[PDB]
Amino acid sequence: GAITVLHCELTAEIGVTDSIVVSSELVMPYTVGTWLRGVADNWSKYSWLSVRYTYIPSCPSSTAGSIHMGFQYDMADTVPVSVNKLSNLRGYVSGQVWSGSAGLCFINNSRCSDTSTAISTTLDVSELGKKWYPYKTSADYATAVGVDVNIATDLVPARLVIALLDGSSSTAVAAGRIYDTYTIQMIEPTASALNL
Amino acid sequence: QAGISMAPSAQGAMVRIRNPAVSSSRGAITVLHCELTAEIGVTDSIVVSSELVMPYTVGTWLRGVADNWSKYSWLSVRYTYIPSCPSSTAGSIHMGFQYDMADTVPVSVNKLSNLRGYVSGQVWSGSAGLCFINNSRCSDTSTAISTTLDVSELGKKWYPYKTSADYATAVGVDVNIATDLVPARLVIALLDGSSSTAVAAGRIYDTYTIQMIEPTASALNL
Amino acid sequence: GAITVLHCELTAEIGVTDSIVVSSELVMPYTVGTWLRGVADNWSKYSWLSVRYTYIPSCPSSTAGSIHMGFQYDMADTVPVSVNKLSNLRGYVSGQVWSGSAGLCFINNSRCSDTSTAISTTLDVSELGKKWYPYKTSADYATAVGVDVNIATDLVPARLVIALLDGSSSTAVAAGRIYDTYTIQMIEPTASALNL
Amino acid sequence: QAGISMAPSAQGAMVRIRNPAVSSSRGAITVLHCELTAEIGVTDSIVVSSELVMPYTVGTWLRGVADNWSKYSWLSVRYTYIPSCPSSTAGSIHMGFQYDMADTVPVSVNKLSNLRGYVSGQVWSGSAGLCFINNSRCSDTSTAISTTLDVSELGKKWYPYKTSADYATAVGVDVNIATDLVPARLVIALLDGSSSTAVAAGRIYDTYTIQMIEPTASALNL
Ligand SMILES: [Ca+2]
Ligand SMILES: [Ca+2]
Ligand SMILES: [Ca+2]
Ligand SMILES: [Ca+2]
Ligand SMILES: [Ca+2]
Ligand SMILES: [Ca+2]
Repeated sequence: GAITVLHCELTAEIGVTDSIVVSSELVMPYTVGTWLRGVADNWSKYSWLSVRYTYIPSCPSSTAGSIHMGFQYDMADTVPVSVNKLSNLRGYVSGQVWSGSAGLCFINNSRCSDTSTAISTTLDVSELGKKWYPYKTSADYATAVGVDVNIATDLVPARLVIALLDGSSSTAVAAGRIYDTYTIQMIEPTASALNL
Repeated sequence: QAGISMAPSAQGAMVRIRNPAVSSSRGAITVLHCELTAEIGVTDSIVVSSELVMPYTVGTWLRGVADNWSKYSWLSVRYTYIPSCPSSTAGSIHMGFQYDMADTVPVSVNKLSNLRGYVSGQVWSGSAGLCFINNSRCSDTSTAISTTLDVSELGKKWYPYKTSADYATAVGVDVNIATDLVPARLVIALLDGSSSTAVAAGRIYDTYTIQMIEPTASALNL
Repeated sequence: GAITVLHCELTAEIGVTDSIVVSSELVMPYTVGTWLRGVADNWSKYSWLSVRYTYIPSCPSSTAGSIHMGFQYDMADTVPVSVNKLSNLRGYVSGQVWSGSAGLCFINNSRCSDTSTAISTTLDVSELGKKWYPYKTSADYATAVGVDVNIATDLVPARLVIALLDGSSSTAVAAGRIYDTYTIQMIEPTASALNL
Repeated sequence: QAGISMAPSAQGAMVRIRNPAVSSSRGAITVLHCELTAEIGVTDSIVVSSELVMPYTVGTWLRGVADNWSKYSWLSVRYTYIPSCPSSTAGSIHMGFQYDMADTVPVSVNKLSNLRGYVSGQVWSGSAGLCFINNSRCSDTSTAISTTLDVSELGKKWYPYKTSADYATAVGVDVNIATDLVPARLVIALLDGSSSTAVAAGRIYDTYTIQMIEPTASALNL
């Protein structure tokens, strides 16, 4: 009954400016990437076997700026407001917007050489609070969270906080992209139209 | 000697709490400690009280330490009653656990007696449970008024660190939102006393071992 | 130049009521007890080699109530408001107002048998923040502390917080006494009249 | 090869902070950790900045953990600069320590150069200090812009945990009241830049080992 998918897809496009810009992505099928969003909808519940976010650069070596990533686990906790608080989170990694190429091996599965320079981080699936979560659409999530954020705890495993700053322009400059590489188990099918 | 007992005039128990034991394994950090948790007084009518078993409310020290981590798991939680009155004092204490915050709090020792971890005892006894708090070698704990959480049968393993404030708000929307945040609550009942006015009986100490994971600046933790 | 005194004297008389009453004593010569207060004044500075507070009972076995003691080290920190907070402090010990007799051996130096029942606690002289403190009169201390409590840090090593409650009367009932047993080193003499 | 150097277009350093190490010995509890401490930017004119080296201000995590203990002692404190700009960026960074809060903050790299622990470096270099933060095995740290506190020469061993608020008030009465509360302050100067407007240069990470003693409920700690 468990049907397993392994895949790496574009999860977010990154631009860097001269000011801190904190953003976050829920670590659930619907938000992880559009491809998964579409396939996972045909199933009622899932379990993350492995989730790794890897940043791959697209800018010139002359591009100033740094990216910082880390995880949060209680949606009710406040999202880091400074890059300082961010550095306290689990899974913190911080790189420079033009580096990270060695991480490419995580995206195309070829054998990785030295990945100490890859700006990549992974989710601690075993310390998550439950193994089988329900597939949620961001819309429905939003509504729930609107009543009380604590309703999110039963619905989503974690949140990926990203921070970009130290750039040189007041206007966004294309830095790179964050790709997500996951192994997921999907169970109990459903027509997607009913999945909220 | 078998079958004989002598009621003392008063029991004595010298509580001496040792330094908290903290240590980080790989991923998980573990704390072990004891804290005075509640004060107790009896009356002639029954009075039921409850205490949520979550870091924030279990103890004043724990509250501030646990806040630096995102989630936790109880390895062990024990409540022990230590008396502070003479054997001439009337009254009895009763404890037990409830696990669905929406359930009604017991209104009688009869209902109470059916709960998990139920224990009763004269308001003037229980010094035998001292070894649990003091950390000494336990002798005959046969007459101790102490109970413990059935951690393996709890709803889930990892719970999020919550502040009473945020919890209180959640629960205000619907009490069932609590199920996802707190594992259980200790219920305490006292009756069989002689004054219509409360008479100090004793106090309850909490001894726990908790596992904490995934760090976060405290200020962000709600 | 170091002149050493060892002595045990009455430091405080204790009464118990049906409500919590928190009090505190600065762990300095002047407040530790009147005898020491008077002799230590003839010296400019001192160092605590050992300080132990022991409660000895004077009431009937039928006396309800408990005493709780513990130490604080930054005079600026708030004094415990509940017996709960008090139980978090270093050196916490809590006994029942009629017990503690075994502690008598600390007061008259006779060989102690089993002191596990003595309501006694000691000061961690080695973790104090300095070894030689100046002799201060409570008056002068008060003034300093009035400008800013932080001025106390340079003047006093610690504070003994005491809490009495669980009694049976709204009116104080004589429970016992706290005696202090110390070894102190006094240096650099002075006429006492000048010592503030 | 001896005597030859090649300036890169840009240096890269992948920071990855590991789990805090906490453990209780007998009396003392020890923490070891790294936290991002400050953000850096250069201008064409000199700009001096300072950071007190006390738990509250050293790091956002430390701040909340250390608060559960009454006093502390620094076993080690190191500040390491990691760049985030290209080798074409103009600017230099300078660090050093001051120990009497009443002293005037330096107003020039000349005065600054005389301080204890002085270090200078191009605003675009310093990746060699990464091993200090990442905890890797250090290779040639010859070109790292990192400095450390001379803990043995500090004023006293055990300092009280203080909140910036209470500290700020004390210091407001007289700055000399600080001497009794804080061991030293890091001074940071940046100049030699090219814009009148700040240009992001890099950031500073703090790596420390602290000993904490005599527990207290956090709420009481000021
Ligand atoms: Ca659940
Ligand atoms: Ca669904
Ligand atoms: Ca939380
Ligand atoms: Ca001093
Ligand atoms: Ca004097
Ligand atoms: Ca303090």
